[PDB]
Amino acid sequence: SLLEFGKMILEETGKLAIPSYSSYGCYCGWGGKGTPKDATDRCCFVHDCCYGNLPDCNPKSDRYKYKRVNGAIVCEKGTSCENRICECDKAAAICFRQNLNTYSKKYMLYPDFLCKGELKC
Ligand SMILES: CS(=O)(=O)Nc1ccc([N+](=O)[O-])cc1Oc1ccccc1
Repeated sequence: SLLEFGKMILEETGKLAIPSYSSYGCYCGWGGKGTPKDATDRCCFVHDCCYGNLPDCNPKSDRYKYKRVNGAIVCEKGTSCENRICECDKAAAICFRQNLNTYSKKYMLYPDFLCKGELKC
C-alpha cells in the first residue's frame, strides 16, 4: 500500500515520503510524462512502470508484509499481487537510497508543464 511504501521510504532514506518523494520531478507521486529529471525521478519512473506491469493489482491500497534481514528488505509471501507490489516498492526504496547523493530539493513540487513527451517503459 502507499502508506507502507512511505514507511519503507522513510526507513531507507530518512526522508518523509510526503513531502520528499510525493511531488518530485516528473514521475514521483504523480506520473506520467516527460523525461525524468534525475536519477531519483528515474526511480519513480521505473516504479510507475513496475506498477503498470500489474494492471489487475491495486498497489495504492493492497497491503503486503516484509521483514529486514540485516538491513535487507525481504518481501514475505502474500497474494501474487502483494508479492509483486512489494518487489516494486522494495526496488524503488533501494533506488532512492542509491540516489540520495543527487537528490535535489529544486525538484520538489516540480510543475507539470515542464514534463512533456512519452517515454516508454
Ligand atoms: C497521488 S495519488 O492520488 O495517491 N495517486 C498516485 C500515487 C502515486 C503516483 N506516482 O506517480 O508515484 C501517482 C499517482 O497518481 C497518478 C497516477 C497516474 C497518473 C497520474 C497520477
